[PDB]
Amino acid sequence: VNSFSGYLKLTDNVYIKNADIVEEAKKVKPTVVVNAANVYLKHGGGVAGALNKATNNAMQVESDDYIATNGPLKVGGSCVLSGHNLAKHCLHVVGPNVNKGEDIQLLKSAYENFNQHEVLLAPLLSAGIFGADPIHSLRVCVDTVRTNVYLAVFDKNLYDKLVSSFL
Ligand SMILES: O=C(O)C(c1ccccc1)c1ccccc1
Repeated sequence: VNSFSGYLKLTDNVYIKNADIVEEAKKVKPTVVVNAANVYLKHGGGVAGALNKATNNAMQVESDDYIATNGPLKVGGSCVLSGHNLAKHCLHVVGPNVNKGEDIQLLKSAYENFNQHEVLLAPLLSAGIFGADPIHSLRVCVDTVRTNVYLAVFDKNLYDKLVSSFL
């Protein structure tokens, strides 16, 4: 049993809810929250800017030190950093950004990072300002992630479309 409430069950391991990932993290304090990161860990907009704002910029300060030491992530890659006030850990995952021309085949590699964690609160990778089709992102998630993933979909209209169209 876990703390996640109000989710629709899609498969054995994937759950979905219309919720603001920030407000959900604040309520649950999950072991792992996933950030929709870029390779520079520059949290300016979308899930990254919102999560980072909720940490009072502490996520960005930690991230800048990580990049200064290690250099940029790979598209499809990840790193584990603090969850600050939102979670124990933040798994920063880089999905391909279609609005930068990145290979959508890298979305499966991105979701494979989730398999290193038994339970996660996450957004749909490469959705929103990353430009991918969220229906596609949900299909790759279901077909790739084997651990227990709780997906937060901010947009109520998109959420209802994801549920209604789910095979
Ligand atoms: O739902 C998400 O995953 C994102 C998103 C995507 C598309 C439209 C609105 C919001 C998101 C961005 C910022 C904060 C929370 C959620």
